[PDB]
Amino acid sequence: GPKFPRVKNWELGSITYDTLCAQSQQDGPCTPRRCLGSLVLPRPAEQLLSQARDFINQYYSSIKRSGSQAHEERLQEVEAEVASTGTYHLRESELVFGAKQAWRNAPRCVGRIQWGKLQVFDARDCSSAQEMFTYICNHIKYATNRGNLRSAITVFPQRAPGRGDFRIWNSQLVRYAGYRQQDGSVRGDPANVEITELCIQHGWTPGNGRFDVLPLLLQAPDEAPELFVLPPELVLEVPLEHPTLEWFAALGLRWYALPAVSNMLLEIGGLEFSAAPFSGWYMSTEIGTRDLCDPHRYNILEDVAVCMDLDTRTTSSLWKDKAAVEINLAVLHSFQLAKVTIVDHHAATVSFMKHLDNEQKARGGCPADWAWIVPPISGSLTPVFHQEMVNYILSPAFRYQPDPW
Amino acid sequence: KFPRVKNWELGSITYDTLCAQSQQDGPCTPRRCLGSLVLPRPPAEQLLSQARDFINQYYSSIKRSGSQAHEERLQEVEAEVASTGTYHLRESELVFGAKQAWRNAPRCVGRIQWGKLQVFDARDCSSAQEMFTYICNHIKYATNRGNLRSAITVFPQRAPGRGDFRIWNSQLVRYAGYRQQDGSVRGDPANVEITELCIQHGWTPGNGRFDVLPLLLQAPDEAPELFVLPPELVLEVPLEHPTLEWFAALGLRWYALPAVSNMLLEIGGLEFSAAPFSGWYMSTEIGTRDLCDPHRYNILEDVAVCMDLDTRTTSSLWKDKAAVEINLAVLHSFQLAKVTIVDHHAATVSFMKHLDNEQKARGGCPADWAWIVPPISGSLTPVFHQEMVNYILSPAFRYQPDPW
Ligand code: HEM
Ligand code: HEM
Ligand SMILES: Cc1cc(N)nc(CCc2cncc(CCc3cc(C)nc(N)c3)c2)c1
Ligand SMILES: Cc1cc(N)nc(CCc2cncc(CCc3cc(C)nc(N)c3)c2)c1
Ligand SMILES: C[C@H](O)[C@H](O)[C@H]1CNc2nc(N)[nH]c(=O)c2N1
Ligand SMILES: C[C@H](O)[C@H](O)[C@H]1CNc2nc(N)[nH]c(=O)c2N1
Ligand SMILES: [Zn+2]
Repeated sequence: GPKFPRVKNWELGSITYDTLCAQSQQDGPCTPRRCLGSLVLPRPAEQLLSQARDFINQYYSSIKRSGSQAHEERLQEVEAEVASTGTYHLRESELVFGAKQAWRNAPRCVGRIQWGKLQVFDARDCSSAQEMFTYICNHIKYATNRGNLRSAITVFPQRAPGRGDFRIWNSQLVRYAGYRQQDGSVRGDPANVEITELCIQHGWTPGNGRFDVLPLLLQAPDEAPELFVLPPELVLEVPLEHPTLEWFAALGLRWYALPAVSNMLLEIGGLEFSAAPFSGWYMSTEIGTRDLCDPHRYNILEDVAVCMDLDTRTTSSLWKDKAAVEINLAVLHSFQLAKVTIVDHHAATVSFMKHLDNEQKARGGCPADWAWIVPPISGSLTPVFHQEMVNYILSPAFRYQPDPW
Repeated sequence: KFPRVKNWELGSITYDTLCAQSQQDGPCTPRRCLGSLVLPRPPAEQLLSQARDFINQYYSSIKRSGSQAHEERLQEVEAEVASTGTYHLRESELVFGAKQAWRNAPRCVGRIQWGKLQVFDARDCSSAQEMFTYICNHIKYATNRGNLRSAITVFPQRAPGRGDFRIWNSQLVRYAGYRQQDGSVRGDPANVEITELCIQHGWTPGNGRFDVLPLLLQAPDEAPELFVLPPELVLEVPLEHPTLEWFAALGLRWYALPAVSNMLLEIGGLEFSAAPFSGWYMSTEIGTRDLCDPHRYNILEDVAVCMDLDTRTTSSLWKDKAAVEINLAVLHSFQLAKVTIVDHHAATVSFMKHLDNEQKARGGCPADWAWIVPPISGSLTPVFHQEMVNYILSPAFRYQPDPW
């Protein structure tokens, strides 16, 4: 009967309708002719104002003051600001709300049961690259909390008309260098070849390891980016070992504790925050499956399977599956032993199912990208595999933005 | 306009131009994507144009596009629709249509085999009885003593004046599921409803976890009839593990032949409501979904306990360990019984080759990422990293409502 997407869980036979998708003001890549849902990158005053009015309504709804004189006065204040300057500015509590709502709105994130618990650092007074460094360092210390990780975001000044952006050039606050070798191969993380190359061009003295922590390249408006080395005591790392396979420790593998995205745009009511790094804690499959096993990343699957003495000559020995499970167990075990927050793909997906149910009650649906929510190993072993999902763009949002170079 | 399609492992890019040939809307809109939904929510002129398009596709395929044989076949079809409201396919067109429907099937990872398909014309079938004989010959043929051969059997098309020929079973071979006094199911929990129907239409039911179901076959406007498949026609494979001796003692088994029998085959406007097809299993179907899904045989915990794993916490990854052993047991057992099977690494590698063949041949390949990517070890296969466009081309297989 309902004129909204029916959504089914094929494990439990249960049914919901997504009414929240009606709140979407922005088109994705799909059409009735063809589905483009698996694509990683989907291809003035009037416009800003309507987006602003909409965000302010969302704000006043959330504090249950919708229709009030405080609501109408804020609306009038927002338009009067746009009337004289072309832009406007958020109140502190509006920014806190917008930031949380952007995380809550992110279809690709499985960790959203935590959305209401986000420390928002307001860094809109920041006026130099040096100050950005200070702010970022404070973020890392706060977020890392000696292993007891805490979600946080730091928000730098918003994009301004005819004035350069605040930009963090790194895609993450903590990433390993990738050194292009004389024989075409790569030492370190092949994902990070360009940023490593760019850091060196900008005066970094590079190391020669597989796990060299990259420095930050930070850009303040209309200035060239400046280079900043993170003090090693600030960057918590976990040496990797396996609970039963004694040789795994001898591989000298390690990963950083803090996953912190530094290259996304945070959009709130039309306003664009080009520098706004955020951090959580890892799901173990991100490190153990993607980072360590992708053929275009550290690519350690064969090495590990050779040590495990598997038949790597034939696919049907399932050497890849076996090695990947051990690497994942080793990631989980090492983080546990070191007392660094981590969550396995089972607990995370179970917690995402709970989140789905909370959002069904609270908002009548939850935008979710199936291909990204299902983990890269043991897919159908998790409850999210059997759960249908509707994907749409709500604002506030994190958006991908082109590399600044 | 034309979507850019990228492989994120290799950095390679293609453009899908095939998608402009779609005549049938899918479930997505610019406002929201519904591509993860399993099942989302004719007058002369309209059949005539699907008919012409299909005949055009066929003469193009044999490089006689524009010949007199092509002209006269278009005239035949028009003449037949214009007087009867419908028409009939020549066997050769049927053969071409069946293969093309498989080619066009976005959820199928086995499409590298698309050109190699045995097609049995069963359109001269007039009774549940005759249906049974055809199904039995299909099975004998497809099974081929473990050396599996892809096959389809096509029963008489839908006609406006009457009910459909239908196979009630969703697959030709499936295991009974008996709902038990204490709320649990013996056998396959996915087959409870179809098992109950078989009993209501007079089957004496077994009581094991692996009792092969009888077929319920329906000729137009007649009650469905029951037929037991002769035990010797149903090749089954007992499951053992290469290294774990106690696995054999789980008493696990599975049948060789995956044969879909509830799907509708659409060719050139015509609809074939009963058109069962089969190939061979990819091991993750049995090892992961059939045995490990919690609403199926759900054996994960039993296996994990046999392996003496810590079941008390998710972080020991006991589910992932056991699943892999279960999948390995399936591959080993099929190889030992000399029954055709393919693992998900081999299958996805061959699907990648298929995408490249179709790019050159047709300028695209419709594909449903969520179905192509295996249910375990997704990103360890190359399809994970491949962007895919999904859309409906005809000829096509379609879902249809259960006949009851
Ligand atoms: C608390 C623990 C958290 C967990 C376990 C988690 C988990 C994940 C995972 C597994 C992904 C996909 C990663 C990939 O495959 O590359 C992801 C993506 C994402 N996460 Fe979360 N996250 C957490 C916290 C956060 C926070 C605090 C934010 C923002 C405030 C956030 C926002 C996002 C966004 C925007 C994406 C998509 C990014 C992109 O498309 O590149 N997450 N998250
Ligand atoms: C030759 C060996 C074949 C292999 C290894 C194979 C593999 C697969 C797999 C793994 C699936 C998804 C199954 C699931 O998750 O339920 C599938 C679906 C499908 N296959 Fe293939 N297949 C083969 C042959 C065929 C043939 C001969 C046809 C038709 C002539 C066909 C048509 C289809 C269709 C229409 C689907 C979608 C089924 C649905 O929506 O329920 N396949 N195949
Ligand atoms: C806060 C947070 C927590 C967590 N557990 N994981 C993440 C993911 C970080 C991450 C790491 N590596 C890669 C990506 C994807 C980057 C990315 C790349 C492209 C091309 N498009 C996008 N939309 C996104 C994200 C973030
Ligand atoms: C020809 C062929 C070869 C092969 N290896 N596997 C198959 C899979 C058969 C198969 C088994 N169990 C379940 C399904 C899906 C059934 C199914 C169920 C529903 C509700 N909607 C759908 N679209 C499909 C298909 C077919
Ligand atoms: C082509 C495909 O969309 C792409 O590889 C996606 C699939 N799902 C993913 N899911 C997550 N969480 N992270 C990813 O990087 C990807 N990659
Ligand atoms: C909800 C989700 O789309 C559904 O569980 C799909 C996911 N991918 C699948 N892929 C295959 N091959 N077979 C399936 O049954 C499913 N199930
Ligand atoms: Zn879509």
